[PDB]
Amino acid sequence: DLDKIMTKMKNKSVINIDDVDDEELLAILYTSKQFEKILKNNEDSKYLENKVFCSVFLEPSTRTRCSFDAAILKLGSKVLNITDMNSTSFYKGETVEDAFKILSTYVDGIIYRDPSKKNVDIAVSSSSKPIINAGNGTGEHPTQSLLDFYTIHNYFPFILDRNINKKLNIAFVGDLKNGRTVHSLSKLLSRYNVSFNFVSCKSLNIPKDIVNTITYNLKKNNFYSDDSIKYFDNLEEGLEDVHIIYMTRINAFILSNKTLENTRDDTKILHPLPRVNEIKVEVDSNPKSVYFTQAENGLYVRMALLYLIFSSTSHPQF
Amino acid sequence: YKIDLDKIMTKMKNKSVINIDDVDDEELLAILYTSKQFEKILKNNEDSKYLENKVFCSVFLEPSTRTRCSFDAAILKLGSKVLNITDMNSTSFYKGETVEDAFKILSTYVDGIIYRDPSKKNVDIAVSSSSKPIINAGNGTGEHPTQSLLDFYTIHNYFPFILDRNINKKLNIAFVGDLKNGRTVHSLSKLLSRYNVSFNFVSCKSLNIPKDIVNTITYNLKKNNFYSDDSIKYFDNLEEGLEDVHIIYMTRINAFILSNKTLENTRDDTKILHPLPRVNEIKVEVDSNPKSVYFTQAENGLYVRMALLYLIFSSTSSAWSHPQF
Amino acid sequence: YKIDLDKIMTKMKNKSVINIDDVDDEELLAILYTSKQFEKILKNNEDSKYLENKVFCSVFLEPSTRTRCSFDAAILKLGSKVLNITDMNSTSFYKGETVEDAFKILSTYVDGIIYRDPSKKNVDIAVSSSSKPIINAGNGTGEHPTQSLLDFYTIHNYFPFILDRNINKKLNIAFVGDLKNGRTVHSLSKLLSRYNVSFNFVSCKSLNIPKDIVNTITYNLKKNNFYSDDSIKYFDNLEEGLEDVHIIYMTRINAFILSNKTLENTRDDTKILHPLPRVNEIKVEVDSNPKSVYFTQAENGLYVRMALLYLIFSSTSSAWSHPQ
Repeated sequence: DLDKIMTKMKNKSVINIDDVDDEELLAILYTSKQFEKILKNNEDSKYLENKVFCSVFLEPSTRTRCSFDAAILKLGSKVLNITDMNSTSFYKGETVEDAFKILSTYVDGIIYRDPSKKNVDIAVSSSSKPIINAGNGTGEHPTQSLLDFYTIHNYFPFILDRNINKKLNIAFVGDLKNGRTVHSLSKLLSRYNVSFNFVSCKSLNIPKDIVNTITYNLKKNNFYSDDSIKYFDNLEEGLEDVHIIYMTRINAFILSNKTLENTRDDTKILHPLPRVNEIKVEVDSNPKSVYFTQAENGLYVRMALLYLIFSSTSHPQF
Repeated sequence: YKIDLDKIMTKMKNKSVINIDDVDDEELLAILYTSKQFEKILKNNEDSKYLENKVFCSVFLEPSTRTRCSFDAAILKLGSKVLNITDMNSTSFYKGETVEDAFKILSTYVDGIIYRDPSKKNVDIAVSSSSKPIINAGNGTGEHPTQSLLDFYTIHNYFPFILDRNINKKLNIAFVGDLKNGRTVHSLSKLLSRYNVSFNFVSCKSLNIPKDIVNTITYNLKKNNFYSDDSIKYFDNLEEGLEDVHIIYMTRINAFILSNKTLENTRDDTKILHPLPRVNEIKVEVDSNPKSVYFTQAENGLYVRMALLYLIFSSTSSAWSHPQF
Repeated sequence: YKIDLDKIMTKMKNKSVINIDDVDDEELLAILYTSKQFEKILKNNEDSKYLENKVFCSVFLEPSTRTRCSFDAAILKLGSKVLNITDMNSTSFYKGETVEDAFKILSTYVDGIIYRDPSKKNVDIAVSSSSKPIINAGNGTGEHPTQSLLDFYTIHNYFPFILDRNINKKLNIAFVGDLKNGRTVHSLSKLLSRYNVSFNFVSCKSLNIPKDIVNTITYNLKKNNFYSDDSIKYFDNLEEGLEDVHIIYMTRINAFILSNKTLENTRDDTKILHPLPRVNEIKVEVDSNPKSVYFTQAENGLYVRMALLYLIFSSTSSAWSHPQ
């Protein structure tokens, strides 16, 4: 019931993946799929006109910012940008709370990216208007996990089912300590019937509190066992029986066509981007690679999220 | 409300607005009326699109994010479009090119230009060269007309009688802080002194109101028969300067820190304004005090700027197409 | 006017435009015809919204405010929308990322891309990686096709006969100043030489027109039987170089300063162009002279850019939807 879920999400701020529940997630997924079909069929995408947004980016993060802008513009709304400023140049001497108390009166909603975790929370408290977090220093990046989850769900729809007999097996590879995109998505995936392969060198292992959160979430739905979380030193073992391979930003963990020969046929490769050397260019020709479709999906998911949160009204329907 | 919005619009059509003196009595009434409409329309979540199909250029040659965001929002809420030139200082833009060339050209691409530049010289050269209207969004000589318009609009919301020029209804305003450098005070004083208004200048001796501003105020009060010896008063401290004042206006920059304690012996109806940002001048405790209106003041800039753009740049006025609640 | 705007549009649909050589005879007539419609529409304060619902990315990896503003204005006047990546140099954008990844991705969010980058390499890599059309707004090798298009459009307003390829109606143009580094001259020469044109290159010895440009002009003039020994002429000074020229084109940078005195012995009909900005290559007194058109030239960029975007990105047709 897309009406009901909208009434609940209307004017919601979205800071953290935990701010999205089961229903909200289904809504976001459903809506994202509609925007996807609409856009790929070159149909009218203007489901959210007459809104004016402010996009505040206090660190260089061009892709996420371009992607939200595009999402706003394709919806038919408008955006004012604060860009290419760091956290002190904006807030010349002014309090965060003043800056957002005021700014919030000029626009319908605010997209905020700031390395300071503190500032986003203060923003949420001061702002009379909804805020979407586009990334902060504690590694909260909800739209990134939403688009990651969306991508996985396109290939492995059964992840929604919470069916004891349909388990998804994911390998997370690389810098698991600093890869906050892993932490976020893990948190979301562990709400479902999922098994985790953490492939990493010892100093870049998944943090304990993330393992606890996963264990907690898997226990809550009766999907935790001794085989739920597994830890690997190398690719050949870690990649074994995994539906999804997720590579992190940063060696020993370089993805090639050779290292992919002993994966499942159905396995799909994701990477939040940009890649450097983590994935060899040869792999872009391999139909297992979906990281460019993954990046593309961020548009549909962000359109979806803005639509559900800010419509004051008609829903997208193919 | 009182007046012929069509006629005033024919007069304002394609007006540049550089200085508060560019706005007359009628124009002001128009701006006030229209600002009010945009306020109600926006607060009732109604369609704000009274000025579509316009393309603007916004040229900001100093960091002034709040004013720049507020004009952008105003343009976008009106349903028009904007190109930005931003985060550049005066020499990087005008790499070697003359100001007159830059604007002669820029002016052929767009319907109107919003210009902020520390150089007072440049804004004037812009006005001469541009084939298109220019709204000054602030320059070095302290001309900032939309700031005084929004200030006045705010005051008028609490004290509508200021418009009357009634010998018995006098508004008493205290301007507090750096009166020398506070160009927002100079501008707004110039506007206020067109009406029945009395001025308390609260300052330390080296940051006093300048003489030529006192002369302008005196000149404007005399012209409407509202000047007396009690019209302008000068204070050393808050307790005296705040005494019987409808409005307290705090300046950007100590001894003049506003607190709940210092506000106990003001009038009940007094309203507090500050152009912003504050740094210390007002204690955060004051935000809870219903006398504080500095956040509503900042908010009002949207409605006033929407108003000003609407009146200046509408090409397809008829009496029925105007905003009306 | 003369030609099938529908057909030319089907051909130009989703065309990238990197170089003046990417525009052919028909494409050119189309652009000229459409540019003229946008000119009349805009000057009569009519509805200019011939291309709504598009979203563009404008990527400018060097300061070039006037071109960038002119494209933005063109997009916005058309009724479309634009996201800007601006005031960044080539390495800050592409933090470490490959050009091909950046454009592969970016290209999935928007309908088209306007790209300015001092690196010639990057614009080509962009074109290969992008799933979407790209208009080059200027690069290091001096490819700037919308600048030549607007230059040519300006010339054609005063001297329409350049389109004709008529053996008896030859246009005589003087190019003046830094011919070595003035890439705008190189591009425009290349275009002009497709027609019945004669060239006066006015320059000091170290800033002469490059040989490979002279060869291209020669080659193009020969192909249409317009090459003779009088086709390309080289001058030391203004008085000789300005003699019987319909167009004077001044370049950015002395001995070659344009004044009302130096303009006395030109033709009555001669028109003065400059890509801009000037910095006293042209005395301000000349702005009052009706021979000066460099401000109209700059103005024309809006109409030409609106024209180019319209022809490339409108999907699709239609007989009744065209500007007229």
